[PDB]
Amino acid sequence: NVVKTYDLQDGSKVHVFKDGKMGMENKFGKSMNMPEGKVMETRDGTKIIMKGNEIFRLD
Amino acid sequence: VVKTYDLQDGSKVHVFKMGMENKFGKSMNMPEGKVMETRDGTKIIMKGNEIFRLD
Ligand SMILES: [Cu+2]
Ligand SMILES: [Cu+2]
Ligand SMILES: [Cu+]
Repeated sequence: NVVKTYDLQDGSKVHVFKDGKMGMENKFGKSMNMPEGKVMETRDGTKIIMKGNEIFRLD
Repeated sequence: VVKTYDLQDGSKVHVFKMGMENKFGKSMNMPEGKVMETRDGTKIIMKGNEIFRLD
């Protein structure tokens, strides 16, 4: 049910699900609370930020 | 002006430096951390003087 996963530099992951929803886990894979309005760097060199329960990606 | 986002509320975002313009053409600061909808049916938000676009 995961359509996409952002692999973040600090070891955490954000899963985007088929249902529209979004989940985050730390480097150990335990669930995290998702920050809002906080820029997060991916391992493939992009930046994302979460807001209003949506993901925005650097332009 | 290198890039222009046309917004729903009638205003514009320019990247030249970055700034906004109301419907009347009056320039204004670029609102940080605030989501905005483009006439082309996408959403943007700016942070630390960078534009992020709905993924
Ligand atoms: Cu997982
Ligand atoms: Cu202009
Ligand atoms: Cu999130």
